Amino acid sequence: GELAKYGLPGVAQLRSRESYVLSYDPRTRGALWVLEQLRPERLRGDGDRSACDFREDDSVHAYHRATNADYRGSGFDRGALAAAANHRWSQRAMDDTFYLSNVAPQVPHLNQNAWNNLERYSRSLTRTYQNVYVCTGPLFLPRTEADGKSYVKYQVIGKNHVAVPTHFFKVLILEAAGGQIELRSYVMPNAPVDETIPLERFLVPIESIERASGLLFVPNILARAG
Amino acid sequence: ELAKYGLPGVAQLRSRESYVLSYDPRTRGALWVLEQLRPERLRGDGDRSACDFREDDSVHAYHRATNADYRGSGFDRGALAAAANHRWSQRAMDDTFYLSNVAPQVPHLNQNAWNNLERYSRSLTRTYQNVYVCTGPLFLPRTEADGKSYVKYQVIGKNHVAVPTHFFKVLILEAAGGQIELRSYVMPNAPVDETIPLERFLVPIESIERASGLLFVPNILARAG
Ligand SMILES: [Cl-]
Ligand SMILES: [Cl-]
Ligand SMILES: [Cl-]
Ligand SMILES: [Cl-]
Ligand SMILES: [Cl-]
Ligand SMILES: [Cl-]
Ligand SMILES: [Cl-]
Ligand SMILES: [Cl-]
Ligand SMILES: [Cl-]
Ligand SMILES: [Cl-]
Ligand SMILES: [Cl-]
Ligand SMILES: [Mg+2]
Ligand SMILES: [Mg+2]
Repeated sequence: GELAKYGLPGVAQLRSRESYVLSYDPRTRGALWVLEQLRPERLRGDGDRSACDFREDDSVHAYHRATNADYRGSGFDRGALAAAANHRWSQRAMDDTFYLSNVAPQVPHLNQNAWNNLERYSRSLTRTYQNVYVCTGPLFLPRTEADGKSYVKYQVIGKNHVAVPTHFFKVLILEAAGGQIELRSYVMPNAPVDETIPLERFLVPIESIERASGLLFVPNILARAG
Repeated sequence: ELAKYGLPGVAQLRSRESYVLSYDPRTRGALWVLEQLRPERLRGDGDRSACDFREDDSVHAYHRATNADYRGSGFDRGALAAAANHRWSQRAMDDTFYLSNVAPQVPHLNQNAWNNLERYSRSLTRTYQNVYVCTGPLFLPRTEADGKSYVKYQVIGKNHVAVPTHFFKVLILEAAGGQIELRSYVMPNAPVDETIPLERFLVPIESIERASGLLFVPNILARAG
């Protein structure tokens, strides 16, 4: 009827970029998830860019838009979700990974070491799988406190209150030569992670990522396999 | 072929008989619930026992608040679209008892100041042609002794249902001629003193928009044109 006469206050904010598609959460001022399709034939190239040349996303309303000022002085890196080095195959592809809508505040040690390693390993799977789908996003995990109750606590940085994830997830969909598809899901804390711990140790059941993140992967995958 | 395996997280709009809702599976709660109150719809024989809430089976069980999440938590199942807005139809009233329409609410707040705000909003149908009501949770930051800002909120039950720190209610007041007035309230999820006049909880709509991630004024301006 006439219920939506004045519109709806919010709807899904999908963004298609050259290198990824993301879903944006204006409450946290960051993406819910970012989706990439890596493959060996559309991976390497001449693209390059300064490691620090990130840009705020003018397609996001200013009330809900993360800025470089939000990160300045916070002690966090602008941690990209869709990695720049996945997309040197075109300058525009690589540039799009520097929208702040594709980054979250990331402990610098993590960004530089164990997360970097995981991104590098993910890229390397294109040498032995036809396609490597990568879905990357934040987590805000509850913890139990000494009063016996459970709470979600996270920092928010800058005037725009950009949320600092407690953890990050990364889901790989590995398309092997002809048909057979394999699923690998990792979680790391937003913390200095020992770079020598084997990445295997950070695998988790996909369902626990689904539960915590509010997202669903397995049903879409079973649906595609039919 | 980027979407070959679908997208893992898109808007969960739900249309019910009494309201439209947008759902957050992360917090296991609505982002907002939108109603249109009119004087006829207040009246009706609809009734329902005050505690008869049902889990929403249109929500994946991983992300679905249940009655057991609330049991023993010390919080009420605080409805967002109020049952009493919808006595005009038993089905309309029934739909307000889906848990997707509720958030953990301090019992005192649900019973007193929030109830009063709901009764007041209902009463504006006597003097406005339409009363639109958008209700939802807030999770507002706080500044700790280190000068940094954090969001902290409890989660209750096995399904970790988020306990909002505050609630917002936006009224769109539509007169015939002279037209549209906007009025927006915020209350902490706390035992608010019921003698505090409701007007003292008015906040600028921009502050709700900033904190909630939602936009109201752009849509309001577009319809005026
Ligand atoms: Cl910029
Ligand atoms: Cl940085
Ligand atoms: Cl990179
Ligand atoms: Cl604390
Ligand atoms: Cl944090
Ligand atoms: Cl595509
Ligand atoms: Cl039930
Ligand atoms: Cl049951
Ligand atoms: Cl209750
Ligand atoms: Cl009621
Ligand atoms: Cl506020
Ligand atoms: Mg990085
Ligand atoms: Mg109530």
